Amino acid sequence: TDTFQMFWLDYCEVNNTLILFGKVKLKDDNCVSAMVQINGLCRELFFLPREGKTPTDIHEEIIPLLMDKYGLDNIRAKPQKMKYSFELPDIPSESDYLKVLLPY
Repeated sequence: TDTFQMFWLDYCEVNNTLILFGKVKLKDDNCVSAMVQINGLCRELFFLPREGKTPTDIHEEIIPLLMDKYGLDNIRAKPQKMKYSFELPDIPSESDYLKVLLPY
C-alpha cells in the first residue's frame, strides 16, 4: 500500500545505470507503461589471497589504490569462504575471499 509495484518485462544499460521497463496498474484498474532507473548497483569482486596471506592483507593493499583509481571516499569490503569448482586450475576448492563491492 506504500510501495511502487511494477511488472518488469525488459531492460537497458545506460550511463552505468540499469533501467527496467514494465507495466503499472492505475486507479481505474488499467495498466500503463513505466520505467525504473536503478542506481547504486555494484560489482562483486572476489580477491583470492596468496599462499599464507589473508583477506585482511588484500584489504590493506588494494582498497586504498581502488579509492585512488575511482575516486571513491569509502569502499565496502568483507571476507567470506567462497567455493570454486571450475576450469581454472590454480584456484582451490574453497578459500576465504575479500568481497569488494565497487559501484558501477
